[PDB]
Amino acid sequence: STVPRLHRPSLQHFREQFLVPGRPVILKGVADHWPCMQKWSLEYIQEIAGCRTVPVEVGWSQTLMTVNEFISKYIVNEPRDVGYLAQHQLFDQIPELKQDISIPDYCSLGDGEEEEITINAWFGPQGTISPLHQDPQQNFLVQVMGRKYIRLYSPQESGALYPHDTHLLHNTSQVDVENPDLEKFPKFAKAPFLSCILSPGEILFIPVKYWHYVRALDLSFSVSFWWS
Ligand SMILES: O=C(O)CCC(=O)C(=O)O
Ligand SMILES: [Co+2]
Repeated sequence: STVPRLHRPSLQHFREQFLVPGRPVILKGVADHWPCMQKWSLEYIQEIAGCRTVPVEVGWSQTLMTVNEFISKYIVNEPRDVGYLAQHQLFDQIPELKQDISIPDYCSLGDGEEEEITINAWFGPQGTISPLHQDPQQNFLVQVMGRKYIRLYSPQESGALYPHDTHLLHNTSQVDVENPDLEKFPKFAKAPFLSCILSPGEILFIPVKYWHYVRALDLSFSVSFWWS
């Protein structure tokens, strides 16, 4: 079913009806006028960040290149393969860019320190996929450029999601959400879920340990805030 959308909810309402019970929600009217929303574009990103080295996930492999190289090879014209500038603390690397975002006010409802919030960039072409997985903190995923299809499964459904059998990968599902092998993973079929298309200016709250799967529908840039 579709993740609910709420316009600038009060801190207390967000706390009591979403944060405490661990229910996903899309926050509207919160990040829609952050400077990033109008400023970020390929040319702006090239100008500020183009010369800096970033990690890039290819496919599968992990490599390093400049932001300019990443754009040239994996976004513009006709890329040969899928590349994704994923899960990278770009704003620690480039303080000038950090000026264009801010910490959502709702994070102050947490028990953690603002200092310790981890801010990651997620920048890539249409078609990037983050396989179904869960993270150990709360998340606000802020969509800046393009749209993403997102599937969400509650931590209560973990037994239908066939986590990998190693410590290192136990927070990742073995299932390919959009083409599941139901012969091998039959329990996946019956597990309920939420989904949405997250659009520019919107924030998705992903509760701590909620399983999420994400596919970019367009050239996309998202910023996540992992907080407690
Ligand atoms: O946007 C994506 O591809 C994945 C984002 C994600 O997993 C996160 O913010 O924790
Ligand atoms: Co995640």
